[PDB]
Amino acid sequence: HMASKQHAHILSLARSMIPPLHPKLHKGQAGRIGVLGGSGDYSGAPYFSSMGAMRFGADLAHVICEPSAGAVIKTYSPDLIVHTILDPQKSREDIRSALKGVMSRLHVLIIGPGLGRDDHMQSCAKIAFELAKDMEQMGVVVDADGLWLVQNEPKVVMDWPGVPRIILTPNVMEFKRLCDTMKINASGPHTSLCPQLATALGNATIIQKGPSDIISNGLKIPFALLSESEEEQNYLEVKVEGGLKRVGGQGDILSGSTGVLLAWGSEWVRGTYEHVGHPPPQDKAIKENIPVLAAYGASTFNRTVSKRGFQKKGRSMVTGDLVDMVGEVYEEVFGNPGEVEGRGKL
Amino acid sequence: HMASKQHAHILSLARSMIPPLHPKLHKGQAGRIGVLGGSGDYSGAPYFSSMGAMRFGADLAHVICEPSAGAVIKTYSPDLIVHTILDPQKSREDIRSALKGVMSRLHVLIIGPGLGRDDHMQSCAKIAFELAKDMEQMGVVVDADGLWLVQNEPKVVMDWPGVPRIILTPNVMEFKRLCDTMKINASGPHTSLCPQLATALGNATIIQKGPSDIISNGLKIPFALLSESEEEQNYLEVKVEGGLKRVGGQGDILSGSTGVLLAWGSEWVRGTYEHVGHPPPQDKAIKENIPVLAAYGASTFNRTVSKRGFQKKGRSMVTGDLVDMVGEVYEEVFGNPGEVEGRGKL
Ligand code: NA
Repeated sequence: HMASKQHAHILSLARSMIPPLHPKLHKGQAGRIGVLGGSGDYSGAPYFSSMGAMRFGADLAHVICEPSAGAVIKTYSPDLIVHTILDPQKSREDIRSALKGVMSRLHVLIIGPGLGRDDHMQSCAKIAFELAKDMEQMGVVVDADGLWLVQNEPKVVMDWPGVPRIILTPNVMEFKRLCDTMKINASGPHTSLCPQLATALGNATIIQKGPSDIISNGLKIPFALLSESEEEQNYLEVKVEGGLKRVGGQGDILSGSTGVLLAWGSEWVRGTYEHVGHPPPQDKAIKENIPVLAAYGASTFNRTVSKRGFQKKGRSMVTGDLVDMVGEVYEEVFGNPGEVEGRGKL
Repeated sequence: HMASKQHAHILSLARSMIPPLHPKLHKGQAGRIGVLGGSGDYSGAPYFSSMGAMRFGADLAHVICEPSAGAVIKTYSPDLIVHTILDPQKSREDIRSALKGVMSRLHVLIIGPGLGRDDHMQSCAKIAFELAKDMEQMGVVVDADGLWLVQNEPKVVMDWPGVPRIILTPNVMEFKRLCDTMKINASGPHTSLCPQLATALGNATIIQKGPSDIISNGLKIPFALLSESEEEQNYLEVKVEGGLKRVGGQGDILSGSTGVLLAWGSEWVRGTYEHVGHPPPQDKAIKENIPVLAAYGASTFNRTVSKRGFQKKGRSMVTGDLVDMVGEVYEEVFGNPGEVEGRGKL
């Protein structure tokens, strides 16, 4: 009853973030997304995240990776811009300098897909975190072994300037490790753990991936989003049915679409889309909660694309099948409803 | 008459091994499969086996190979996890250590596709055999030049701990060589050679590939499987019609699907699927004969996918065409019959 009303309401707020396809927009204004990862043999995950982002709607998707992984990733698609700049035969300052150059052309950096845990790549991600901190209009999505870095040095996300702009997407074990680091007692109420962790990490937005996804920034969900004399819940729960085939890169589809929605919503609040009929929202609660809306919309989208792929492929489904279906499922969840709602060609 | 009854019966037992697609299962529980091979120029076979396994239904398929072959294999699919750890510029203990790390995350290792006969790769396979022996819940499928190693050192399969968990898939010449090594007289009754060889190799399960496939572990096929006052046959014969176009990697499709069925059946007997409605079988004969059931189901499947590909492509068919058809033929042989039998979404 009220749960489907609330789900539809929050999804419509996420849809409000999406710029119209419009003659006055030029290349880049609908999102420049980067993926930092691709170490050694781990070249699938950064492809799934970056190509997922491109098929979802980024104008430009970049991969920032090691040379060996980058050579493979480039063969998967000429549309990806692959920067093989995380060369372990390069000085740390030379890597900082190259990373800063690429990052200065990004709206959002997804840290983690194929990152691994070795010292070189963990240092590269830490440099990326440090640079993104000081680029006040940069958003960050952190996944996979990017979250290994956060659990080892939580300060890399704590105390950032500008609007909040960080989304973490831990699986079950990554979530447990983050909770352990931040002294969050596992015996607490199940739906209170993610809000406590987000609070402990400075109100970053966290997608606690699970049978359902629990999404929180540790703050009550303001009246603009959550649906009496009681306080608004401090978490949202996505129970959208996904598919049953567990593909290895499902989480990279999530991070890529999360990054795009984060970029769109952040540019929206900044005013970039005002001249094409999408002015920023009046409500400051919406501005403060862009990462929650991006996370909620991406979680919803990710489950739906998993479901639609599974309906098509069944037991045989692999993550690569989902990449081909991102576009048609985007039209289902966001594009056609938004156009019919009068938001323009979404 | 009774032959089609028996074929249908044994296939239904193999279908009983397959876990349901189910919300309570998570990534990995429906099979982590590895392929050890890919030496020098021989990168097609390990792709066909690992991608065959993924399209058949493994959650995760890994390739363990040399760097040069691995670089090519990665370009074929971002969904394969390719470990380029069999570097001949690496110490033997460093290779043992890397192999153990990867193998500790596998249910089944398929040794042989693109392995070759050179000293380095034969040693890598022997290390893999030694490690798998001591990982009591690991299954092994041995094909192609993996069987060259067995004919040179048969003890690598003899006297293993745990449930039986080895399947050999020799072609005609590999079968003749194994028989020669184990002193099996070629003048014996044709259907007695495979049971004698399996017995000599410690009741490993052997798929004697041929016009028909003769499958044996050297033991009588227990009452749970084989269909009076006479003893149950000690071999099964798959006469399922295959296609007529001899593609180079047909045997890799077989080994990949064999590995998946072996993983499913082994986890099934272990109890992993009890909580989703597939408890282990009551009959200990079924538990002891998982490798025979996996071999029988895979042999059946392999012929059917060859037939269906040939119906579609005729003279032009190549192995790559079969990879694309694994999913639809799995639904034909296993998925839809099993669902209609009430086993859940298979
Ligand atoms: Na290619």
